[PDB]
Amino acid sequence: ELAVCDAVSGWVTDRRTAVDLRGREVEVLGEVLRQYFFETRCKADNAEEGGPGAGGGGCRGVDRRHWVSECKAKQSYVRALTAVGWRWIRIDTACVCTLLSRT
Amino acid sequence: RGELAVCDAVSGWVTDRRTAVDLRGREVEVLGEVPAAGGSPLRQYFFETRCKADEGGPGAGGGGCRGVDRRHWVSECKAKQSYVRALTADAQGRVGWRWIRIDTACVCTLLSR
Ligand SMILES: [Cl-]
Repeated sequence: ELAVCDAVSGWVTDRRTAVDLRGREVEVLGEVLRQYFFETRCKADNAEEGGPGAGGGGCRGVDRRHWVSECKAKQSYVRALTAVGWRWIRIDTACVCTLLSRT
Repeated sequence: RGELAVCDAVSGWVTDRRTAVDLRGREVEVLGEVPAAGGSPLRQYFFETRCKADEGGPGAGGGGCRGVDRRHWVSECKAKQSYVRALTADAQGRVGWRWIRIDTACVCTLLSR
């Protein structure tokens, strides 16, 4: 399905650091399986395509007549084996549109 | 200065998720408890973000989104999911780790035009 901010999703296999629930940087263990995270970010601009819905651009479909918008990454907490123990860490889970304005 | 979301969200620690959709589309059972994932035993819970359920205007779950140009676009605020590894079950109680789906955000979808 088509959205207002084009998302790009994947498996993060090399995350070694992350900011935890307290605002601090914690070491992310490389394995436990082997420790992965499912991450979601915004699409980056593409020179053949252009137009809206990308990474730090105006969101597809918003009315430019009344609004100024921006696709930005949204974060959530995932349980992670860190350093040693399970800690909640911030990972990118979506590209959401924000209306910062009132054109 | 006063940033508004296009779709309103509600986040929180879910401690009652008992079912989920796994990575391949199957519905599985999600356990409340995890016996030995760490060095120690622990309670299984998730950090989820889903749409707010609402007359009083748009930007609510199932509704049109805030700030979308209603002239050209049919839209809708819907939960969007990410995969997380979780202790689950399937056969008659055959437990194991599975990548499953959780609500990670409420996003504005563009249905047509
Ligand atoms: Cl959005």
